[PDB]
Amino acid sequence: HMVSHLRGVMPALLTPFDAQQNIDRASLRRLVRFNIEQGVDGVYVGGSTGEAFVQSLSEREEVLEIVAEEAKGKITLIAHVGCVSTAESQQLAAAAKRYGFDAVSAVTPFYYPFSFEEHCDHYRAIIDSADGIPMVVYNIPALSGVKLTLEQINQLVTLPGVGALKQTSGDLYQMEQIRRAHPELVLYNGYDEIFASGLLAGADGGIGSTYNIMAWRYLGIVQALKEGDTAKAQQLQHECNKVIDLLVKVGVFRGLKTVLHYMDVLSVPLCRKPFAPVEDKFQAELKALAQQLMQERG
Amino acid sequence: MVSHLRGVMPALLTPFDAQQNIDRASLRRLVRFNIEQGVDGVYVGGSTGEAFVQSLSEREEVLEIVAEEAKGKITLIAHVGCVSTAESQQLAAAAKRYGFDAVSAVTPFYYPFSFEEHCDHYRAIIDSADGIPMVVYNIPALSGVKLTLEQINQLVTLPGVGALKQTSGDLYQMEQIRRAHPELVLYNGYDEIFASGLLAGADGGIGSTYNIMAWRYLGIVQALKEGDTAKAQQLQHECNKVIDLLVKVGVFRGLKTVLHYMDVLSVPLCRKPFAPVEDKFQAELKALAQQLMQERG
Amino acid sequence: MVSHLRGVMPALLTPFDAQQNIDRASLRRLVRFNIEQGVDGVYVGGSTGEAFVQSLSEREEVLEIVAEEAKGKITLIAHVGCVSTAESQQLAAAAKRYGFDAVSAVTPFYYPFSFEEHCDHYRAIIDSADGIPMVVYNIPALSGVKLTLEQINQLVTLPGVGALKQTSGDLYQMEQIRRAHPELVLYNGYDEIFASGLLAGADGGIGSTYNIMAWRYLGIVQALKEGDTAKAQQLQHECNKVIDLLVKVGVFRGLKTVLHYMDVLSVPLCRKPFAPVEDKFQAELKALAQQLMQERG
Amino acid sequence: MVSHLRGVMPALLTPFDAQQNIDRASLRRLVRFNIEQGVDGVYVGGSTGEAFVQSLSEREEVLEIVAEEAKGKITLIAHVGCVSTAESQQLAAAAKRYGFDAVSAVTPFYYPFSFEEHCDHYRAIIDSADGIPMVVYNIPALSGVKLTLEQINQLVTLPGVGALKQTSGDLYQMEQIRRAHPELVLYNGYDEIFASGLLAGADGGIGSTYNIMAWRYLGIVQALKEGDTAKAQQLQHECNKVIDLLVKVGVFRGLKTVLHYMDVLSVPLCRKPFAPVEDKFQAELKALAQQLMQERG
Ligand SMILES: [Cl-]
Ligand SMILES: [Cl-]
Ligand SMILES: [Cl-]
Ligand SMILES: [Cl-]
Ligand SMILES: [Cl-]
Ligand SMILES: [Cl-]
Ligand SMILES: [Cl-]
Ligand SMILES: [Cl-]
Ligand SMILES: [Cl-]
Ligand SMILES: [Cl-]
Ligand SMILES: [Cl-]
Ligand SMILES: [Cl-]
Repeated sequence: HMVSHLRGVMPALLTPFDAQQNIDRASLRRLVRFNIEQGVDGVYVGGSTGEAFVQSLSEREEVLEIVAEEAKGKITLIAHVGCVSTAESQQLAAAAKRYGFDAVSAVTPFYYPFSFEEHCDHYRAIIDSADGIPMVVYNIPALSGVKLTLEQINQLVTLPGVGALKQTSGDLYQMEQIRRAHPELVLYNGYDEIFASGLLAGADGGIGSTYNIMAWRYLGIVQALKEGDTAKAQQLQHECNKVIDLLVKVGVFRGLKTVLHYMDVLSVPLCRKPFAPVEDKFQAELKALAQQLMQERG
Repeated sequence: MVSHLRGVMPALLTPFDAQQNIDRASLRRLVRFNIEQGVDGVYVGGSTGEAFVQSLSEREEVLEIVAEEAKGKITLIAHVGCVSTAESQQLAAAAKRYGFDAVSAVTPFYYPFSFEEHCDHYRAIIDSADGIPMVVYNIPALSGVKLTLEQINQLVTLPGVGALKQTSGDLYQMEQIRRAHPELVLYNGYDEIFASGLLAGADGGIGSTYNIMAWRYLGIVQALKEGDTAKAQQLQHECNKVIDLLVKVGVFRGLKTVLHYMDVLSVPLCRKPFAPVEDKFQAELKALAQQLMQERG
Repeated sequence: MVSHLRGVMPALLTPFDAQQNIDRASLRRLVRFNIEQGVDGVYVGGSTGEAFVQSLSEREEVLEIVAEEAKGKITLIAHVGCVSTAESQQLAAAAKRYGFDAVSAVTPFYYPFSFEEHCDHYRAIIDSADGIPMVVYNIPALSGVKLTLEQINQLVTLPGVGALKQTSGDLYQMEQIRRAHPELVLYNGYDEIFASGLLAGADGGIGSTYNIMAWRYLGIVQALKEGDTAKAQQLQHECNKVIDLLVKVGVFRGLKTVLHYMDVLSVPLCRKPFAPVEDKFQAELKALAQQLMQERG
Repeated sequence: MVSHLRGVMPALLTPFDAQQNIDRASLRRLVRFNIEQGVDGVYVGGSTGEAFVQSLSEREEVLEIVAEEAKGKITLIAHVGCVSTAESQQLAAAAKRYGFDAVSAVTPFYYPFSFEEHCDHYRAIIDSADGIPMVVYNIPALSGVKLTLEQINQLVTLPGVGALKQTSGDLYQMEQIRRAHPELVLYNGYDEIFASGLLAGADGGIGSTYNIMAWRYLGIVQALKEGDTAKAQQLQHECNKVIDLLVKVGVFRGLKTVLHYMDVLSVPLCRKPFAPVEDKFQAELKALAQQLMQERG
């Protein structure tokens, strides 16, 4: 109850790159202000959506500082500092601390098969480098490849320093089990395509990549469920999933950046290689989506 | 034209006696018990009914008994699915003779069959059903058949198919199916995500835990219709508490034990290789029964 | 003291007729065809035998005929496995009356059964087998039962177990089992890694492809004993050229089609939902039959 | 014209100091130790080398040190693989400057990239390699990239590819790759099936356990060429007893610990979050080191 300021809808911030795949500091600032203007509660910087695992530590630090300049004091700031290496993760956590972030986050170290105790000592070290700001633990069985148990999840979110769990799992039975076991836990829905259902299962918020282009739709699902308007929440989720269908067809990250480009937010919609660029045949649909979303705002 | 198939329908358990033979007397009382709960229908002879440890003659016996007890009072759905298409046809013809409202068949399992072979499998059963609608399966877990949206479209649009039993925890696919087929009858398969399943697109449910607490699931439906999301969450919590226990003791045998302490079933045995419930769990299961009975009224 | 179970033993196909009834005459011809190939035994009523689309009466009949044709001439192994323990026992007692040298039971599948429930399942079947040895299964793929080395030790050391049918491509586990059980009879399940499976610890195999080319697998066994690792490799190449084709056309139905062109089977049909072979593959399958026939003599 | 890339090559470990910085002195001694074992080459900066907890600058430091010690003495292969293509190109250009005989890149992981995106990734590295052959991966396990035979046939025919590191236990695919590409340089990835992997088609190996007992694997290669299948099995048995121990304690840290008790590495630490070896395992790991040292003289 002492870290209640971490609840809400927070876009997983994309990292804009230039024509040579270097950070586009100018576009990054505009994206932070664009999200603030959507009414989001916070911003999740340097995550998987931010293409952190194709950036260097110095680059991820560069992004963390720019976002903190634009957003500190305006919306909640969460820095994803996770690496495979515990020392590299500690470097980013100390940096987030220096920049004034409200919390840090770390994906379960992946690739190599680490024991559960190793995962805990990994979070304990990062939490120490965070030097007093809460940790948002991860439970992503899909991409990371770490299948956990309820009692393991219960041990993670009880570590001294953990103040939230980012639940990137479609298993809403486990979502309900987590909520039932930890009534006060800040619990982010990680899959935008089941946002409405994730909230009903126990989540009290979300962190998603598609929030960068239509965060108001997800804010509206929250409003609808609070109001008892299940039909409105369903219709909103249908629309979000029409978009996600398109983003899956064309590439989620590059598709979102392309929409933000046609929205005149990002100057370059590139992802870093080996992400290929968007195919020409998809450009017409993505531009029309931008016009739809911009007219839908006001 | 098949809106009479929507609703909450328990996946019926098949009661056995001390020697693991069908307990006809307890089977009739179980049907009565579910009818007295307010269910919209009953799903007979499914995986919950231990159909794949019974004979064709035994599954027909259960079908005929349930039809006698329920036909004309609630919707009757007969799971006629086997691996063999011919065996599945035999039970479809029997359900048609017994006056069932619909048939159902699990995707042929164990052997790897092509999608075309699945569709022909259903066509053969739809033919022996002889005018009653078919409920198809999308169960990627136990059966081991991972499908695609376009493949789901071809199944639900087969002439004769009238509903889809969605036994999947992926509520993105649930939504995609509802978006593609607004009028489709869509059963949520996993009771533990029932409330989320409805919100994702399901308009009903077929579950094994309905046998002991159908009113909770019927309550979730009402709560979401009335816009009482808080109430729906509370009910799903209580359902998932029970499911936590049933998973610990054994789902089917735990349900039968609760029904035994409810004085519905005389013998809560499942058929071997299912072991019986451990003695150390009997106290909790009896306490659960007493709780559900007092909660009823 | 059960070393007579080691060797190459074809997994027997179950021939059917035009109306998908059991073809008793083609069955006898197949048993005689395999005995001419020089196999060490026959594995009856298995997954290759399409046991799970047959009735208990049908499987008992196939067991009895194979016994009439082969008893006293080659080793007889009866797969009696069913999901139901009682059903498995009935077939176990039947194989005992028919004089089979051993029985086998796939790990009960579909439903999630504890490892202890698997062991009791095997105990019950071994008791009904009344003194003939049991062959256990470690088939993680089709059955869906992922086991542990220690669990494998408990199974193969059960009173009555005399062999293990290892249907797993994990040849690390194959080596661990041999290292832990130097005298255990150990069959390689996947024919496409037969040579590598033997080198990892297996002392035999049970394969569906042995029905059309057992001599190649018998030659691999001989090549490895002689030290001609080149011959074993080339023999495995040829077996996998064929397995490549069978995977493309359908393994069971493709094997029967070859046997049909060999004049062994009258109808190369499997039972629905298995579809028949596409006409476009008939030329290739016939050309393989002539190659295999000319190859032998 | 890439036959010089065949043979047994240890996946070099990266020694660290008490402060987990690179231990240059122990690295050089490890390269000399492998060279003294009779290996055909060294695989530097791979998964075994803990490349994914190091920095680009650190991996370059290792590549250059090894090239100083080994160039002109054994084949040098630098694993330049990163998720990022640009980062992989930087290390590929550095391997070119240091005179490596070939580069290698694991399939980019974590993010789901299309197969075409994988090829352009490899194409880009081959260009920065500036003329030295590429070794592509087929590792479906850790990386999470399940490929197809035709996709494998496209990767190993890319201009610049000269070998394939087959890190898969599926020895059916191994034989298929060998049959489709008779001349391909093909490394067996899993040490626990090395003998069976060679028999299936592989003509070499890249393994982490080679750092402490390469002569056993070099002996398996000799035993098979000699036709002494019995000896090959015995060697693989002994190798798998070690691997059983290494799995229990942690493969990388266990290998480094054995190398520490061999007075090769001064510090057996892996980088966090890898924990150190537990004290209760030290006695065994020291006994293993003593066994291996007496074994080779
Ligand atoms: Cl993210
Ligand atoms: Cl784990
Ligand atoms: Cl809510
Ligand atoms: Cl704008
Ligand atoms: Cl069911
Ligand atoms: Cl009757
Ligand atoms: Cl006859
Ligand atoms: Cl079989
Ligand atoms: Cl007869
Ligand atoms: Cl004939
Ligand atoms: Cl490696
Ligand atoms: Cl060789």
